[PDB]
Amino acid sequence: MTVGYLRPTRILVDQNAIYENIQNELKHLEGTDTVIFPVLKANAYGHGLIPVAEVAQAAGASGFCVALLDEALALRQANFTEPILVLGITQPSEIELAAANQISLTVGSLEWLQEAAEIAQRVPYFHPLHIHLGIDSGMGRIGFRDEAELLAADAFMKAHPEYFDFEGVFTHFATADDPDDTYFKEQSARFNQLVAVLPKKPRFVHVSNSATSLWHAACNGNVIRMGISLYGLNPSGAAIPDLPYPLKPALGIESELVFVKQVAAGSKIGYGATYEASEGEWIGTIPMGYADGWLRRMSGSTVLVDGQRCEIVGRICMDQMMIRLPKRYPVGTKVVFVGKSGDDEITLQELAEYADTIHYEIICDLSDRIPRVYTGLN
Amino acid sequence: MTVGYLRPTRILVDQNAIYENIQNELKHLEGTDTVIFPVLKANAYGHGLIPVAEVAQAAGASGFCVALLDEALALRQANFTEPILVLGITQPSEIELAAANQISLTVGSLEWLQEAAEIAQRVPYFHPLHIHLGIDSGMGRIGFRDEAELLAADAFMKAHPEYFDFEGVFTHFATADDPDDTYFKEQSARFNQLVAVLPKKPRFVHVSNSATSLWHAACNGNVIRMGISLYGLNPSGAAIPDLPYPLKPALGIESELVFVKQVAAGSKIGYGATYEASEGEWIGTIPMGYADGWLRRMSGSTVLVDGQRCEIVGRICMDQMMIRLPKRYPVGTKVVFVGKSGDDEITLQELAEYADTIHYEIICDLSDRIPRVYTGLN
Repeated sequence: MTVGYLRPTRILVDQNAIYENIQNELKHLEGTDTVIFPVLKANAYGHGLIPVAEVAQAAGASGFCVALLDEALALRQANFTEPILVLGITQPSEIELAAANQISLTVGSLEWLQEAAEIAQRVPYFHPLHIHLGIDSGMGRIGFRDEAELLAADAFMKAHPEYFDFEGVFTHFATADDPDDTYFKEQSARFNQLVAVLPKKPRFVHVSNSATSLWHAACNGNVIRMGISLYGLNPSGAAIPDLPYPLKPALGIESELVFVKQVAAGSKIGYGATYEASEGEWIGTIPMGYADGWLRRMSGSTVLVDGQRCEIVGRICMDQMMIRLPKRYPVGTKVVFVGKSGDDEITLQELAEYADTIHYEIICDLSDRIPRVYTGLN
Repeated sequence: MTVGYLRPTRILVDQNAIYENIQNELKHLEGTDTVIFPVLKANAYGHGLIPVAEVAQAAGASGFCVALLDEALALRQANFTEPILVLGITQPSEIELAAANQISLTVGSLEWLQEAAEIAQRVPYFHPLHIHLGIDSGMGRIGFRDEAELLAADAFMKAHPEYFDFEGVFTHFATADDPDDTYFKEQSARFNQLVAVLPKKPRFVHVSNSATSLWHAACNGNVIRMGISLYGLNPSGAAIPDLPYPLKPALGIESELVFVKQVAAGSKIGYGATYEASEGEWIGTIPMGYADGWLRRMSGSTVLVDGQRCEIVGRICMDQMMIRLPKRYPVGTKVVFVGKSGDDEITLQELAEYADTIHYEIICDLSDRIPRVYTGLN
């Protein structure tokens, strides 16, 4: 958890980009009453929980979504007072913490409510929990999967208003970013069938991740759980290239050369001696490694130095890596991992493709050992 | 950086294991004057910088190695007073911080020393830096590669004792964990050749990572930079199971089921609907995802529940994943990712093999969102 402020490896977060992305979605929503609850789980997708919450609030966020009770508590402790929804399951033993901090909880079973009521009944002066019922419409993760148990949960909260405030109902789509919308339409029809058994809807009815808001807006309820698009990234990677408005990428990554040398032919570079240089090759060393989240699978990809693509050669080490340079550069020369250099640019999508993963994972894997530097809001 | 204390996902760190590992290497070293500087970079290989420093101190550590000046400063701020060596390059502009905190610095070029002296000359009351010259004997990472520059660096420090204390000289091996020792002996001969031309050796002369101390102990200098083996893990993965003393793995990983359901045939699970269930399959949901460092590449591997293997099915999500259960289990049932369950066990080496990487990366990629729980010392 030590932050490497003195090391010249940095994550750059453009808060103006985040502000514009959110404002564009608000514009996209005009003519409805739909509000935006930015999704800030996983340290705001690696961008930094509190700084992203600050700009999101300035940009017009009406509430927040997180993965864990601990993340919601962290927002409350930073003096945010908006509604906060924990999207994962919180065990019933923690309901007193949630109720005392007005944290809204996702509930996917009648059993959870029964257990929570047994606990709450023993708490003097208990104040009601704000509950969102999670409906599993085909993601298979958490939530109710039939009408009967859903209505039983609805009835149980009505029987115990001293413990439960039915605040929301929601589902999540597995394929809203798929060029084939067959399964999305199946899930949307299934959610609509299931929520139809509720005699009265709660104040929040929501289904939309970024992809749903971007490409299936007619299916929006009255909250957008805006995640990846807030950070300026296409939810689909490249599968659905066209967007209803432009996304401005918020995150860049930079470092510097800390060592530069020229080597003779056959010189072995890195662990396992897996790379052998050519004659007169220039090798640059960079203080970034797999402990920072630049995993060994990134060997053979390129960084940008002075507008030139430079291959990562040999094995990536825990804290350092080596690149092939086209000529001698001074120690301290900027290296661009993500972002623009010269007339070129390395995107998170292109890195995700090289790593055989998705950009969500690239940014979420960035270690807190790398300091985040923010533009501030113009 | 928000730690998930309320989530039932935890890393278990056995400090007694670390103590025994260090004590076994100390016994392995008896009859020499060699001391151990445990390597604590990357938050002590994901185990926790300060708790591992505390037990390593209790077990007989004489000093510490880290990757970054920031990590060394964190150790000083936790009131550790032993020598601390930064193994990576620290840029010359930070020498006042290293000098004011008695942090020893790796230096790999005469140019670094020249730039450092220009800075230090402008500092009233400057106190000398403790320098280790890093020699590149064939790793190709950082360090001197020729006799002339090394001797020029030695003479330059002697011209400026107000700024520099020549405290150590070292190299690092690329293939000390290789059953073939050919390149290892080439590096060792090359280092011995370069150090032989120093007019006088400094107080620390060191070459040894874990693999060197385990399988090439005759080549030890007077300090062991003990890394992975301190954490109970074989430096070679599975390439060299033959060890001089047993290693006790220090790290386990455990979670709980937060949701359990039985699904109909054809039910699709996870993002992209990539897994289709068979009739009556039991699906468990676990609050662990790729944002915690259980990356998407782990889909299809197994966890242990109640002594039985359970496949991670479908895509792993940012904060959650789904497994196939052999039968219904209660919510709250323990899940073992690393460690023992029943008559079975999952090791970090097995998981690294599944992930096409090394166990070093698995442990360094564990997010701080997972709390570490420590046994303490008997």
